[PDB]
Amino acid sequence: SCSLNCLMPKHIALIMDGNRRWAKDKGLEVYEGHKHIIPKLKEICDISSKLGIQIITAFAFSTENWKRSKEEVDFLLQMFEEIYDEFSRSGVRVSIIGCKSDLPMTLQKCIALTEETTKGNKGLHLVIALNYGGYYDILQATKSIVNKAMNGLLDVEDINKNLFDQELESKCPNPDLLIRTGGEQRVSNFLLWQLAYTEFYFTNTLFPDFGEEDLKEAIMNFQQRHRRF
Amino acid sequence: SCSLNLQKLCYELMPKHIALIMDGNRRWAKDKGLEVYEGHKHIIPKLKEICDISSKLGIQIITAFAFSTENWKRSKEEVDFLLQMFEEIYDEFSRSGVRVSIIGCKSDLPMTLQKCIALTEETTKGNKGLHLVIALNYGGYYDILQATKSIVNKAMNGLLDVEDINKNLFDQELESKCPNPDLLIRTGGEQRVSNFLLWQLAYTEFYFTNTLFPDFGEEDLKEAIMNFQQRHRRFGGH
Ligand SMILES: C=C(C)CCOP(=O)(O)OP(=O)(O)O
Ligand SMILES: CC(C)=CCSP(=O)(O)OP(=O)(O)O
Ligand SMILES: [Mg+2]
Ligand SMILES: [Mg+2]
Repeated sequence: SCSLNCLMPKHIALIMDGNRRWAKDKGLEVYEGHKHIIPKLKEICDISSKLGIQIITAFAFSTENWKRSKEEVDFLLQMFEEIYDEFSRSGVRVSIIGCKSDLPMTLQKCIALTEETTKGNKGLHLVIALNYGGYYDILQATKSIVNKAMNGLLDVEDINKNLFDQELESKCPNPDLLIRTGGEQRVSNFLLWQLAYTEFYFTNTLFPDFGEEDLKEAIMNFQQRHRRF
Repeated sequence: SCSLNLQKLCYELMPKHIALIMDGNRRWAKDKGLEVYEGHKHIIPKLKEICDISSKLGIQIITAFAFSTENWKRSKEEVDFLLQMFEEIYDEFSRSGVRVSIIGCKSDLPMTLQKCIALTEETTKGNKGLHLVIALNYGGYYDILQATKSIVNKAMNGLLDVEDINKNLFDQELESKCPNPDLLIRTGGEQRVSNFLLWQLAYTEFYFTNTLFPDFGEEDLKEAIMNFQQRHRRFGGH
């Protein structure tokens, strides 16, 4: 029984793609590219904070990236501990979404500490999606709703867009604009439910080259789209 | 509790499944100086032509976005024009070798539209050719929510456990099922998905064109397919 008849973007979703190709093209080891991820992201938060943007959700590690080599996966998961150094004494408030229990317990602790030391910052809110996927987010929300029903807390007739939204890890307000660096035109199992009405902007610029002028261009393209539609 | 480390993706030089957002009909009629709904009167024939072109190329499924949850907010004279025009699906396809199904909330439509849809499905259910799925009163939120309700009702009746809830279970309860679209084509200039497929597009390749849908023909479709053929799909690995 169905029946069908949340100028400057508030929330930006960021897919931080193209770091290996950047390094290989410069004659560098692949890992040199990955070392630019956290510092560039910090730089983008400072630029965005000054433009009036309020939320950034950034894709750092997907649930499919476990298919890469053991060497590359081990390097990346060790490298993400620098989140604490780069952000713990900044003006940014930091959260992580994703399945934290699959990560090394040392990373779990840096994450827990980064969230703790920055929780009171009133500026920009940076959400880092680490071991995250849209399938995972929808499935964990479904399991939560199933447990509430089995405990007598809701009826099937109470399941609606609002209820489901409150069980997801990324909630309303959803991204107004998605920026994906690195040339590819696909969402790669990022924020599936949350991107239903988001504007998609794809640039060929590789993530370690994405700078203030490139961000400004994406925002101008976004403002042009709204005069039109 | 969660665990995503150890190991299920429904994707394939030729896309097996193409999703299609048909946009730009009213702008088309204005430039051509015709009545506001004449662009809409081209949807179904153009759709039949696209199925014919695609079937020759080797494409197996087309899912076409005909009427969203948000199109209920268009003017009620424009809503009636469309829903009565969709009744022409029967003349166009019941002849063909095309198999036709409709996804979406069918119980909210005119009973005349409900019977016409049932009759088209039954008549073509045996056809062996390309599978055309028409999303009518559909949306991505709707599909995920109705799948969730069906999973809750099973858990409440002891037919499954919370630990059985995984991507393949969810896949089997959604109205748009595996295999998912390899390529999405959106005509009409916009670069977004507007609550069409959500779950199904996780690794779909996107192709956006400014061409308005009534101008979208054989050469444009082959342009979209050649563009898709140049892409490199990595699915998170290397
Ligand atoms: C954390 C991120 C940015 C995941 C998406 O990038 P990928 O490189 O894994 O996406 P594909 O090109 O394989 O689809
Ligand atoms: C998946 C992560 C950690 C970053 C996205 S960039 P990458 O490693 O996928 O590099 P390429 O896209 O292969 O150039
Ligand atoms: Mg990549
Ligand atoms: Mg339109």
